[PDB]
Amino acid sequence: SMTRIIGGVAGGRRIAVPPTRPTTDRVRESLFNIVTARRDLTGLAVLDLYAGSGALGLEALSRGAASVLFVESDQRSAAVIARNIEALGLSGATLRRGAVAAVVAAGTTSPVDLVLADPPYNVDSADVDAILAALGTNGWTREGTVAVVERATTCAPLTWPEGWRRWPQRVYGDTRLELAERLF
Ligand SMILES: Nc1ncnc2c1ncn2[C@@H]1O[C@H](C[C@@H](N)CC[C@H](N)C(=O)O)[C@@H](O)[C@H]1O
Repeated sequence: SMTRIIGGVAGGRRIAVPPTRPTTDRVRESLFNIVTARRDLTGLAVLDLYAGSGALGLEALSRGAASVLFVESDQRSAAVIARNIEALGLSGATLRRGAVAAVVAAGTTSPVDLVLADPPYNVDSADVDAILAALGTNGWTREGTVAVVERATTCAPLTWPEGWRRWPQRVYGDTRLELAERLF
């Protein structure tokens, strides 16, 4: 089931996927429909957590985001992300191989505008709760920053920390999508 970029300059162009448990195309089409309805991506900086194939970040990249930081701990997955960045031939992509919770913990001096996260099933939801909290204090978020998390309906829902305003939860087949934005 080889996936392809949905919208943007790279619309239609194919990207590769590792082995894994990746996002369905309707989930990706819908997430960007939701996000792009309420923000324009052009000039926006993006953080893609547990990037896997990079499909989500390559999508935002295609639709005009300025930069995407892909964070992914598996080396074969990081290689797949790099191949895909090359095949699409778009600028602004940076790749950071490492443990997502370690990277988020280490902080940053420049906030992003959209955080994309697809945590694998070995990650517990309460630990994802901790990453969302860290996004707020460790410099990753600014006022208006959107966060989106994809999980299996099997998984326990997220508990968002103060300072975030939840958007309406969505479900697609057996996948839950949670969205919020920073208030600051
Ligand atoms: N601490 C971790 N940090 C970064 N990546 C991880 C970590 N734990 C597991 N992963 C990887 O995160 C990815 C989770 C995937 N479901 C993401 C899929 C991706 N969004 C896609 O549809 O292509 C897998 O590639 C894991 O190897």
